[PDB]
Amino acid sequence: ESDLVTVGLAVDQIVGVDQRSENFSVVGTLKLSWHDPKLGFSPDQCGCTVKSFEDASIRAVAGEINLPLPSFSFYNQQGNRWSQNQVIFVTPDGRASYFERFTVTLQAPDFDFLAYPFDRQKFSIKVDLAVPTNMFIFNEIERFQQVVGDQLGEEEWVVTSYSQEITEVPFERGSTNSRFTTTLLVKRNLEYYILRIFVPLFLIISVSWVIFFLKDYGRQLEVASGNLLVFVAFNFTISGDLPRLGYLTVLDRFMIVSFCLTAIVVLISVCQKRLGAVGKQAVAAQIDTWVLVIYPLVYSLYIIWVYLRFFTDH
Amino acid sequence: ESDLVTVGLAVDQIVGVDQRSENFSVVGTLKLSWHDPKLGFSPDQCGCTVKSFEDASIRAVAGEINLPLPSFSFYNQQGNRWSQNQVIFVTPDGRASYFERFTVTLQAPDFDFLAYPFDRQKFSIKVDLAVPTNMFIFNEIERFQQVVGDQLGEEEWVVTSYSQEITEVPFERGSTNSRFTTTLLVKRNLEYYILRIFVPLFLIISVSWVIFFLKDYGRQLEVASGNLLVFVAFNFTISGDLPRLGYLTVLDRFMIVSFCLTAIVVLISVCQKRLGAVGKQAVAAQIDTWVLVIYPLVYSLYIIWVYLRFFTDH
Amino acid sequence: ESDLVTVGLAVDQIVGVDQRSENFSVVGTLKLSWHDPKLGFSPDQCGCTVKSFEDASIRAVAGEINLPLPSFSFYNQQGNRWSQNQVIFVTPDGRASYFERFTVTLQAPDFDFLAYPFDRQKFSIKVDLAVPTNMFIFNEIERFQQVVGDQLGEEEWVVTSYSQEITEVPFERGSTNSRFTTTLLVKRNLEYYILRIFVPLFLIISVSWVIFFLKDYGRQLEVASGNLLVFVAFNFTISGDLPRLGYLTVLDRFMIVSFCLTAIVVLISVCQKRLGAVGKQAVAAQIDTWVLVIYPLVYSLYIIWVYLRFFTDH
Amino acid sequence: ESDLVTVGLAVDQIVGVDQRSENFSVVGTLKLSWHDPKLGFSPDQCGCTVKSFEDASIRAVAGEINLPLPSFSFYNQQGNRWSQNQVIFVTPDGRASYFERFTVTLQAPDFDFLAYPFDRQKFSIKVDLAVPTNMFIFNEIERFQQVVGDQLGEEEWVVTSYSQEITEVPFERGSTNSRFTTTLLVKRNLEYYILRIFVPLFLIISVSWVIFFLKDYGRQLEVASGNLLVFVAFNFTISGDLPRLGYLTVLDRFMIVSFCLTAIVVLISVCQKRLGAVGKQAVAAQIDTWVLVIYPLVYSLYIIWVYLRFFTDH
Amino acid sequence: ESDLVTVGLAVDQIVGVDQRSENFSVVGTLKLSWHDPKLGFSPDQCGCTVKSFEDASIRAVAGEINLPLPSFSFYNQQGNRWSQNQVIFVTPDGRASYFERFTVTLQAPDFDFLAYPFDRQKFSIKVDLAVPTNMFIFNEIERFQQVVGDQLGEEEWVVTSYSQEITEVPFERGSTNSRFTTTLLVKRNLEYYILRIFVPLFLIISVSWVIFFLKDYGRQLEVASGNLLVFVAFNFTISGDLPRLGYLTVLDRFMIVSFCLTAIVVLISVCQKRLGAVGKQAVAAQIDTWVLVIYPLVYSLYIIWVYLRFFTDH
Repeated sequence: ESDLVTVGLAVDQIVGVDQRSENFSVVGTLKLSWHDPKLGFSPDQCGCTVKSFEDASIRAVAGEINLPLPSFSFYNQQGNRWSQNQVIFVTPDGRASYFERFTVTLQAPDFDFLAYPFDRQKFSIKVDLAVPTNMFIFNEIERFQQVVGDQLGEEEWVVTSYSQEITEVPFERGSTNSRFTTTLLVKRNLEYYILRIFVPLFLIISVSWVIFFLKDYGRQLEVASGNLLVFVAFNFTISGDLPRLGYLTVLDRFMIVSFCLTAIVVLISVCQKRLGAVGKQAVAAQIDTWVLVIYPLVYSLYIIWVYLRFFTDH
Repeated sequence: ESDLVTVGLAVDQIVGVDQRSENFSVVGTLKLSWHDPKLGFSPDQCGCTVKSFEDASIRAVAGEINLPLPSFSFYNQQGNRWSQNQVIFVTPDGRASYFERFTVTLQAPDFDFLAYPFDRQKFSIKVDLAVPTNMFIFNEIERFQQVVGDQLGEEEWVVTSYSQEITEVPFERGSTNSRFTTTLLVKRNLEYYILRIFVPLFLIISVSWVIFFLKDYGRQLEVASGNLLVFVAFNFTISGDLPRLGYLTVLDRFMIVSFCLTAIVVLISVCQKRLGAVGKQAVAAQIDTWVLVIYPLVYSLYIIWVYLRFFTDH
Repeated sequence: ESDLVTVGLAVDQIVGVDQRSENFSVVGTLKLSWHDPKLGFSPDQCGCTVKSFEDASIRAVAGEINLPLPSFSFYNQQGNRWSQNQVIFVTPDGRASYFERFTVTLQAPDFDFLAYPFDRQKFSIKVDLAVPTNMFIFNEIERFQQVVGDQLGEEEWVVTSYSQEITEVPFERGSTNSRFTTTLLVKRNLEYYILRIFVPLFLIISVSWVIFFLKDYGRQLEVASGNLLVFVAFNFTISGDLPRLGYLTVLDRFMIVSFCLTAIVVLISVCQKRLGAVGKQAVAAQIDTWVLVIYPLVYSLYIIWVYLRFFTDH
Repeated sequence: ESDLVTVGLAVDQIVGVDQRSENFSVVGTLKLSWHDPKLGFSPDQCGCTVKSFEDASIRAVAGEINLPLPSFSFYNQQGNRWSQNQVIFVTPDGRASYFERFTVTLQAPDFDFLAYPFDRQKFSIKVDLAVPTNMFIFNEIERFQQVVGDQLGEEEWVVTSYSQEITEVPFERGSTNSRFTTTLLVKRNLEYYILRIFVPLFLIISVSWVIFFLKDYGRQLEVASGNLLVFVAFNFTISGDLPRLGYLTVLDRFMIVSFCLTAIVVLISVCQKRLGAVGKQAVAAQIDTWVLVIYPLVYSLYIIWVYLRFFTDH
Repeated sequence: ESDLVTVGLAVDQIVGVDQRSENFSVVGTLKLSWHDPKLGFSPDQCGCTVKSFEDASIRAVAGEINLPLPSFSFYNQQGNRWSQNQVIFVTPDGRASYFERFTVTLQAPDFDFLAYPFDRQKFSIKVDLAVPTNMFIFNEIERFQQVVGDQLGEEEWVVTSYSQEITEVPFERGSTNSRFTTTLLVKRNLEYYILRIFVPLFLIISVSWVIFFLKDYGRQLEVASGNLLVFVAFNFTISGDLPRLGYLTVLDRFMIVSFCLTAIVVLISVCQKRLGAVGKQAVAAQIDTWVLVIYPLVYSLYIIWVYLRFFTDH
């Protein structure tokens, strides 16, 4: 009669998603529990309510007790898995427990970013038992604590839904072993994005918009050129926040459109300066009044069009 | 009598072509199908129409069934190949199937970029069977779905033609095994290139062109110097989109020519300012009228010359 | 009767804490001492007060003496551990000693930076004996020299508290071995931070503050735009001192707020220039007097609010 | 009687010479030819004029024929060598052939750059046979095609002379094996250098030279400061084309001298502005006339001096 | 009777000292000489004055002669050691020789930079014999050629003193083997530093100093702001020449102080402009005369103070 083991898991943050690296990490907890009568012992010999061991994997205590124990290993791990606060509890009846904080580097496919704020992604963590079916079997999942695992603020990713389930996969020379896979769906956590990149662009565009109120023109033109230089420098300072890809991300569409518009502003300023100096100073005011109300309209139209094209059907 | 197996393949995107790294990746699908009577089974014992297994390579189920199965492995893969949605179907008659999504890191030569938009390149993926000829042989290729594999928008590369075929290569200690090689021809997907690099250069050149309309000269000169600074900064912001090579790419020819022309503009502006302040203000207008129509002509001539030299014979 | 060994340790600096690398290093000393009668020898044969060996680990001299010796190895080391000034002293009575300077690359979890100046962190170094319990056992810890290990100035980290203790962990095929773990708590050593990043920002903000005293407006506006460009460039020059993360660090909050304020300054300057040129030159002075005393107030309020939110309860 | 084999080689381009990496690559061809009567076969059985095999190294066909064959391997290769268009021809008489395109990553010393355009360097490729002397021996070198291997334009390096020769080196447990080493001498291919870095510096220096013609001084001074900023930015944009070294490269001497001269220009402009505003406007013209003819003289003298010091004796 | 061998070494340049990499390289020569009668041979059989072999390590010729030979290997080498011009000479009497140019990648601790021009450092290269004491022993050191090894100009490091000596270290299963360690002391070779970083800063500070001579103020203020921008950009262009560390290097102290002073200059310029426009134009000249002589004094005082604090006692 194979013994039955209950298992739970929880994730506190997921860090380091790189297109080139094709791998990531995860930090969380893990809990194992089962009952085997062979572990039982008389309290008279020990003289203690319970017995415990610290700072050792299941493999080591299994080797030292000379009894089989439910070892495991993550399916796709790379290098080594760090473990702190490892402990294992033994009760006189014969129950057991095991708690471990962990951090694993896992292997991942190549993602398809395209839409940058959207970035709906799937993450999966697989846990496998290193003993055949007859020795031990996963029975039921303990949905303890919060798989969301909110601690403070936010991290590089946020959770939106998840689901754990268990299966059986083939083992060596016949037989099988239990598997326990958790699947996650995540979102880019756009708070940092809106608060760091979009607001400075809004201000830098708005200043170039407002310089049109002037009645002189030379100062207007000088300010326009200076602001275009500042816009180029700002576009640079983002730098490594737009990973080197082949195709276009919506951020890139916005950057290109804003840059073209600012260059148009400087061209219009030169033309207005000449028109004013020639003598037809009346029509310059008309052109100013046209542009003042043309710009916000076109920006709204472009935002709406991009929304329709990239966030719904058709 | 060696059993016969039909195989198909399809590619959805090819990412990460680096001159230094000398390797790339590919993500796609794979399908295998064959028929062996030994797999047959009476429905009375199973009580099911079909039998299936999930999330295991061919090697594992082959080891657990204790029957030979058509395993495989990519010819030049590096590290590990990621697999999702693996499944294998067994029918009571004795047929079989196998579907697997995959992503492989392959080894590649050193390319010769030279012409940057042109970049005609050849990519090849090789699939080999890990069993001798007597056990299994590739028979015919299933041209299923679309080897083009268009999903949405575009990716770092596009497909223009392809061709699959099968051969035989030597195996260990005599005998041979089947091989199935797909060859691709690709193009740089210039849409991102024209929409991100060429249009901003066109605007930045055009503004410096238009400042000549002015009749004052000090403001013209100041604007010219500012625009040359902006052009240098923009040339920088492209940055890592022009990989560090030894030789010249057509983009570099264009950048150098545009920079030289803008420096010429600032020199001409200084000379015109002096000529105007000296007293001969009439000839300055003549020089302006000459330059206004000289520039577009020379740009057209240079574009045509480069086309003739680098895109056809002689 | 297992022989008893006393052990001490000290750390001189800890370098290279990288979020991506997930590892660090440490340089310090180490001392081992114990007594076994078998090592004793008659001074008549040697003719020397003491006997010594140089530049060899414990393993080598243990192999060459053909007597067991207390070897060790760090628990999580990577690659190789560099050793200089290795020496081992043998006294005629039978005592021993061993001194070694060292530098180890250790494995570390993924940290959670969030608050950048705060960065309370935990570092741990584990030393294990490579012989079973019966051969040798750690007895007591020699708290020699200074675990703080102050040498000159400061380094990338500073020490605030520590504690060493010994335990027992399972070994191969039964039995156990001694362990000796030192734990550290560290602080970011904010001196470099305040002296390099904060003072230049204070000056760059202050200059933009002071330009308001002017009575002309065109020069004020030009200076404001120039200063905003300088602020962007300075924000860049810090560059790699703000590691590429997902979330917000308090430095980023400060940068964003300062940038928004400077853009507001340039907008206000344009509006003031128009108001002055229109004819209502009196109210411009009122606006200047308002802003002059509004800015420092808002900066103080923001500093206080951030302190309350991120450095105490609630 | 050891069979005799003739061998040829050719190189089409050499890429990736990095001081830090201490290694490079090479892409070219290779040809092997020899005659052994054991390979002979009667055309009646085959019914074909010749027999061929494709896409396999010599080792594989040697293992499958069960006859010894002249295998080889590059002496210092790293990782794996890529091979395309591999083929081997067998004639009824008993002759043989083998053609292979290849690309190898080789190990290299640390070079001493110093003079950057000069960079005389030595490259060597070694080919070794993996069978003892008795089995096979290199006899004569086939100087086929062009070891220069010019295809189109140029690449990161150019060839100036070469020489191939064969020797014998010790093998395992007595005996020796043939070796075939090709040596190359290369040049930096300065065309890209002169056309991308030197011409923009010439224009940027020339504009600052020409601004002196002016008679006003404020505009002259503003232009001078702007041009010095542009020169700094340009010096940056080269960036990774000047590898991080300790010592000085001739490019660095030129950059430093040009920068110092431009700073001198701005100082002279300030002094001239003050001298003009004081009242002694006559001597300012004399200073202008002095500088106008001083600068080109000093540049010519410096170019000549550097030539004499770093390109000939003494 | 163990044979005696004389050994010499020389170093031509040491390259690649990186704080993060914790390793470096070295390129130099090596010479070995000894005499064993077994190598003797009658000239009648050979018919040659001497016998030689080329391009093979000691191990290979030792394996092929079937006689013991003094092999060696560097103590801390990583990867592979490149060898060119290897040769070994055998004389009829029985003498021997061996010359080899080499380049080795060695392992190194983590250095403590602090003072950047000072950087007194210790480098050590260890050579070990791979045969026990009875076979061969290092006897005396040949101080041939120049351990300084000056060739042309300078390299990333310079030599100031050195000392070689030999010892004995334990070997496998008893016995020992000879060791030969060379120790070096090096200096940063400040010539490049003073000629590339310090002179441009001196000029950039001096121009901002000299602009005070002016009598107008608007132009002075504009120039001051422009020069501060140029100073920021220049501080950037050094970039990777100041490695990312935690603590302060003397270069950083100088940069921060200069930046603060230039910001003070721009503040003073604004205040002077207002004071002049208000009407009290006399005191502005007094302030100019004060600053003109205040600045050089404070710079001299700061240089002296830093010298006293960081280059001597107390």
